[PDB]
Amino acid sequence: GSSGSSGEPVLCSRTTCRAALNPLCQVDYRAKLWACNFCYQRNQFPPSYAGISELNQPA
Ligand SMILES: [Zn+2]
Repeated sequence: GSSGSSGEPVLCSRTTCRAALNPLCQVDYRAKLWACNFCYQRNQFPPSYAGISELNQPA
């Protein structure tokens, strides 16, 4: 990705949580949502959810 999309990490909304995107949390790709496994908070997906390499290849 030389001179390309840098991409930024997606940290949970909650400050105390700020848990990175892990395969443990319930990612509702259908409802464009993802529930946390710790704070258990529903966060909406970002407008630029492209760069994110993790997302690109959903496990
Ligand atoms: Zn959380």
